[PDB]
Amino acid sequence: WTPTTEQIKILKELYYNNAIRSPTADQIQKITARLRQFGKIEGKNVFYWFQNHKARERQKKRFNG
Repeated sequence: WTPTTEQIKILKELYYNNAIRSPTADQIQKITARLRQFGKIEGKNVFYWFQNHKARERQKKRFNG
């Protein structure tokens, strides 16, 4: 799975406007339903997108990050 550009923009809006980091399972279902209007996507793709960003935040907080 690779998000479409529009899906990425929506995911970043949720991440930076709502400050979502670890959505509930109900949130993942609702987010997936909206993202599906812009292309293929499954709920686990949303779960892992937020998980991958947690790892990226940890990298940005290291000395050489």
